[PDB]
Amino acid sequence: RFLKVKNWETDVVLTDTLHLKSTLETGCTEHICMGSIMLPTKDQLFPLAKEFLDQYYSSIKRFGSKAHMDRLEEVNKEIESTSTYQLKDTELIYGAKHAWRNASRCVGRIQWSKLQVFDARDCTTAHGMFNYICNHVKYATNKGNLRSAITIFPQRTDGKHDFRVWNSQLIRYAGYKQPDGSTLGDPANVQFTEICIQQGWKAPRGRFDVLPLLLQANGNDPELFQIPPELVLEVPIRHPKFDWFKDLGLKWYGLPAVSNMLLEIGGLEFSACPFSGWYMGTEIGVRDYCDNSRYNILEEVAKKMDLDMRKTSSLWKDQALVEINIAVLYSFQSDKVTIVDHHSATESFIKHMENEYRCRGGCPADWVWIVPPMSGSITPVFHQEMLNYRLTPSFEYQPDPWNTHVW
Amino acid sequence: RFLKVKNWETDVVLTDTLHLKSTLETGCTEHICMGSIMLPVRTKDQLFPLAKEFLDQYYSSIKRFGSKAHMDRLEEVNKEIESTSTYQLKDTELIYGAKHAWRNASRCVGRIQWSKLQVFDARDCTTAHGMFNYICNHVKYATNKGNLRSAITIFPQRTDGKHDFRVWNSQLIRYAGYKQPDGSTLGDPANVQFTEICIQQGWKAPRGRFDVLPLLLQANGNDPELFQIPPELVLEVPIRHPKFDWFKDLGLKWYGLPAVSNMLLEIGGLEFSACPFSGWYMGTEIGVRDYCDNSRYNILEEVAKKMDLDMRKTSSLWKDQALVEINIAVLYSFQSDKVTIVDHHSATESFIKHMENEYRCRGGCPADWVWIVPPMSGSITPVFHQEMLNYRLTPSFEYQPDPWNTHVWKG
Ligand code: HEM
Ligand code: HEM
Ligand SMILES: Cc1cc(N)nc(COC[C@H]2C[C@H](OCc3cc(C)cc(N)n3)CN2)c1
Ligand SMILES: Cc1cc(N)nc(COC[C@H]2C[C@H](OCc3cc(C)cc(N)n3)CN2)c1
Ligand SMILES: C[C@H](O)[C@H](O)[C@H]1CNc2nc(N)[nH]c(=O)c2N1
Ligand SMILES: C[C@H](O)[C@H](O)[C@H]1CNc2nc(N)[nH]c(=O)c2N1
Ligand SMILES: [Zn+2]
Repeated sequence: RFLKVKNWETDVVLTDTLHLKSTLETGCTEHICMGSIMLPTKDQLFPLAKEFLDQYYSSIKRFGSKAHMDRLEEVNKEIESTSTYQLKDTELIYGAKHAWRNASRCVGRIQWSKLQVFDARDCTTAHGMFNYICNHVKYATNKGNLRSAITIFPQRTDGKHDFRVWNSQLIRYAGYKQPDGSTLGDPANVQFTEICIQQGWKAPRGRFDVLPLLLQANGNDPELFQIPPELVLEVPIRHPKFDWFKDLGLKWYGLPAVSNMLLEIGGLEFSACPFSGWYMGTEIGVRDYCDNSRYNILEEVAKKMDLDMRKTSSLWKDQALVEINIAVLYSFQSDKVTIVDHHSATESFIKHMENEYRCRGGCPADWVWIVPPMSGSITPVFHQEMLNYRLTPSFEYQPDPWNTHVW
Repeated sequence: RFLKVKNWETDVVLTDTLHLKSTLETGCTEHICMGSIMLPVRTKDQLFPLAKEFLDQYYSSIKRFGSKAHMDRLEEVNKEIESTSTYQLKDTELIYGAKHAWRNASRCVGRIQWSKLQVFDARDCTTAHGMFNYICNHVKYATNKGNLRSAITIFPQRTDGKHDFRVWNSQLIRYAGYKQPDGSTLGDPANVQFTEICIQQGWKAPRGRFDVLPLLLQANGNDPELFQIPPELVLEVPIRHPKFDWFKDLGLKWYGLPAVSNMLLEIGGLEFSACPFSGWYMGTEIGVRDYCDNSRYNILEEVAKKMDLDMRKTSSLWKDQALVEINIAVLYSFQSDKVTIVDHHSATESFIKHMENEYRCRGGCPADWVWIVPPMSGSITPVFHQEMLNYRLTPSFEYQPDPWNTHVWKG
C-alpha cells in the first residue's frame, strides 16, 4: 500500500503514496502484466466533479472552506438541472496543467506548470477552430523559441456534437501509396492523406508535404484548411561533419502538437484539445527517420557512410543511427529552434520525479515510454524503477473519428 | 479467455491462451503496474498439487497423459510426499523441468535455444569440494574451447531449509572489485561486497582490475568454502577494435562464459537453491552494461577522450558515439578469438521468430519487454515494436536473497 521505487544506479529509494489516489484501471492483473501493450450520466458525473473540485480547492489551500462547499453546491445544482456543468477558467487551467502532470508516458513533465492554456470553449464552427489553431501554432512556435500550449474546444455534450481535429498532430507530412508498391512521404499518414484527398485536398505528391487541417465543429462533417505555410517552421537536416548529409533532402517540422487525444477534467470530456511542447531529438532522428514503417532511412545513410553492411555485427545500423541523431540536434540548434537531447531530457525527468516524490508523494511513470529508443541504459531513467498508474485529470487515447463519424 | 498482442511495425496480431496456466503473482494490480520494478520450508499441504500439476505437464509433453505410467507415478510421488514429506524427481523429469524453467524465463531473450541445454545432475553431491568438482566440469564442458554450449548443474534440493546447497557467487566467473580508501573502486564495482567476503574468508586478493573471483561454496547448510577455478578453465577475450589501434591499450578484457549461479530453480514444488546455468553472451551485456554503466567499469569518458569527440555538451552524442565503438570492439574481439557471442540485432530477430513459434505450438510466450529490449538502439531492434505479455509459468528460475544475509554461521 505504501510502495518503494529504487534507482539501481544510485541506490536512492523513493516511497510512493500518490498511487492510492489512482482512479482508473491499468490493464494489468495479479496474473498478467500488460505494461508493454500500447492500448490496454448524471449519476456518474457528480462523483467525478467532486473528486476534481476537492483536489482543486486543496491545491489552493481552501479545502473545507465555504467557497469550496459553495462551488460543490453550485455544480451539483447545475448537473441536476443541465446534466453537465461548466468549469471556471481557473479550474480549466488547473485541470489542463494536471492532465500533463499526470501523463505517465511524458518524459517532459518538469515543464508541466508552464503551460499556456487557450480557452476556445466559445468556438462554434470549423473556421473558428482553424483561427484558434493558427493562433496556437504561432504562439507556441514563437519564431523558434518554443512555448508549451493547449487550445481547448467545447466539451462533449450528447456525443453527437463532438469537436474533433481529425489530424493526429497539427503538423505532419503526407503519405502516398505508389504504383511501384513503395510509399512516398510518411507511411504513418497514408490513410489520413487519402481521407484528405477524398474530402477535396489537392496534394502536391512530394516527400514532405505539410498536411491540411481537417476540422470538425459540433459534430458536423469536417472541413479542410491549409495552415499558412509561413506559420509552419521547418528545419533542413544537415550534419556538422558530413557534407553529403544535406543531399539526402531531409527536413522536419519544429512543433510537435498532438491533436487526436481526449482531455478529461472532473468528468468532463474535451475531445478536441490540441497541445504542443518541443521535441526530444530521438523522436525525429530515431523514430521518425529510422523506424522501418516510417521514413526508414538507415540503409541510404549507412551507404553514404560506406559502412560494412554485410553483417549485422559490424553494428552499421547503430553507427548510422547515432550520426542521424547528431544531425537532427545540430540542425535545430543551428537554426535556433528549441530541441532537447535524450541525455538532457531524462536527467531533467529524474529531477522532476524527485520533486514530485517530495512534493506530491509520487509520480506516475511508464518506463516503456520514458526510456529513449536509443542508448537506453546510458540515460538515468533506465536504472530508475517507476510505478505506473492512472490519475485524473488525464489525456486519453480516442478512436480516429472517421471510424465513428456519421456523415 | 484469449489475449491479443500486436506488433506495431508489421501489424502481426498473436493470440495468447497460455496465460490461463499462470498462477504465481506479477506484482501488478488493476490499479498499479509494477512492470519496471526489479523485484515486484514448504508443507505437504501445498506440495502434492504442485507435484501433480508438474507431472501432468510432463506426462502431456510425452503424449502419455492418463497412462498407467502417468497414474502410477502420481501415486508413487503422493506416497513419497506423505511418508517422507518431499519427493525425488526421475532424471527425465529433472531434465524436462530445467529446460522448461528456461523456456518460461520471461526476461531471457535467448530462449530460441531452450531445448538444447545440457543438464548435469549433481544431486548425489554432498560437500563443497564435491560442488567445486561439478562446477569445474560444467565450466570446461560449457566453454568447449570457445564453442559455447548451454548447461545447467543441479545440486540437491532444499529439505528443511537448514541444509541448503548454495553457490555464494552471483556468477561462476566474475571479476573482483575493491573499494579504495580514497573512495574510488579498482575492478568491478558490482562485486565489492562479495569480494570483501572472499577476502574475509581467507582469499589472497591480487588486487588488479580483472581478478577472477574464487568460488565460495556451501554444501548441506555448512559454512561455505573457497576454491580457485583453475585459470586454464577460465576463457577470456582481450578487447581490441577493428579500426582503432589504441583500443587495446585501454587494457580491457572479459570472460567468455556467462554463468548465473545465485538463482533458485523450482520444479514441481521442489526448490533447487544451487543450480548454476550458463549460455553465451549477447554483445551488449558486456559493451553496454558491464563496461558503460556508471556503477560498473564506466569507460565511456576514457573512450570518448581517446576518440577526441566533443565532450563539452551532451548534445554532441559523444556518449552514444563512444558506446557504439565499444560494442563493435566487443563483438570483433569475441568473433576474432572464435568465442561464441551474438549481437543484439541477431538475438532479437531470433527471439521474435521464437516467440511467434511459441504462440503457434504452445499458445503463448511470456515475455518481459523491459528486459528483452536491448540497452542500446532499442527501437532499431524488432522487439521494441512487439507487444508482450508477462506472466509467471512453472517450472521457473527465481531470485533468492544473497546467502550472507540469511546464513547461520557454525564457525
Ligand atoms: C515541453 C516539451 C516536451 C517534451 C520534450 C515532451 C516529451 C515527450 C516524449 C518523448 C513522449 C513520448 C511520445 C512518443 O514517443 O511519441 C511524450 C509523450 C506524451 N506527452 Fe510530452 N513532451 C513535452 C511536452 C508535452 C505537453 C505540453 C503535453 C500536454 C500538454 C504533453 C503530454 C504527453 C502525452 C499525453 C504523451 C503520450 C502521448 C501518447 O500516448 O502517444 N507533452 N512527450
Ligand atoms: C544461450 C545464450 C543466451 C543468451 C544470449 C541469453 C541472453 C540473456 C540476456 C541478454 C538476459 C538479460 C540479462 C541481463 O541483462 O542481465 C538474460 C536473462 C535470463 N536468462 Fe538468458 N540467455 C542465454 C541463455 C540462458 C540459459 C542457458 C538460461 C537458463 C538455463 C537462461 C535464463 C535466464 C534467466 C533466468 C534470466 C533472468 C536473469 C535475471 O533476472 O537476473 N539464459 N539471458
Ligand atoms: C506534446 C508532445 C511533445 C513531444 N515532444 N512529443 C510528442 C509526441 O507524442 C505524439 C503521440 C503520437 C504518437 O501516437 C502513438 C499512439 C498510438 C496509439 C494507438 C495510442 C497512443 N496513446 N499513442 C506517439 N505519441 C508530444
Ligand atoms: C544464462 C545467461 C546467459 C546470458 N547471455 N546472459 C545472462 C545474464 O543474466 C545475468 C543476471 C545477473 C544480473 O542480475 C541482476 C538481478 C538483480 C536482482 C535484484 C534480481 C534479478 N532477477 N536480477 C542480471 N541478470 C544469463
Ligand atoms: C509495443 C511497445 O509498447 C511499443 O512499441 C512502444 C514501446 N515504447 C514506446 N516509447 C515511446 N516513447 N513511444 C512509442 O511509440 C513506443 N512504442
Ligand atoms: C529499474 C529497471 O527495471 C531496471 O533498470 C532493469 C531495466 N531493464 C533491464 N533489462 C536487462 N536486460 N537487464 C537489466 O538489468 C535491466 N534492468
Ligand atoms: Zn503490469
